[PDB]
Amino acid sequence: DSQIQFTRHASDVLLNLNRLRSRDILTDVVIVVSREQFRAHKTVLMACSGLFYSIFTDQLKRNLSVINLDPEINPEGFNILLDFMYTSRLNLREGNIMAVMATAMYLQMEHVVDTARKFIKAS
Ligand SMILES: Nc1ncnc(Nc2ccccc2Cl)n1
Repeated sequence: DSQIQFTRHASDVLLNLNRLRSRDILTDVVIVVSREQFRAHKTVLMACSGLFYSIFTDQLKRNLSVINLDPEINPEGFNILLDFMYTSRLNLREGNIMAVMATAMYLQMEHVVDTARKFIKAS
């Protein structure tokens, strides 16, 4: 359209959302993955994950303050993906590819899943 495009604005917003998460400012949910807990903003979770979107869009579950993931989900793989959500940077390596891909499929993060497929292809 005719509007001025700020190419860095979305990245600046996300960096500031990550700063708010680092200070626990306005976080409203805890994700439990076995023995670990991770605080986050439900809006960011919904904007990144089909699983979280499907949970919180339902008015029955929108006010949930705790979500328990499947016990077969790897806490390290979840943390890598939560960091990705808030940075646009994905820590993919041969030592973690299968755990990250499993967690991305479970969380319904289609672009990360497509990227992990491309990673396996270029390995
Ligand atoms: N349409 C809409 N509006 C707000 N967030 C989302 N999230 C979403 C839904 C399903 C799949 C993946 C995501 Cl990131 N989608």
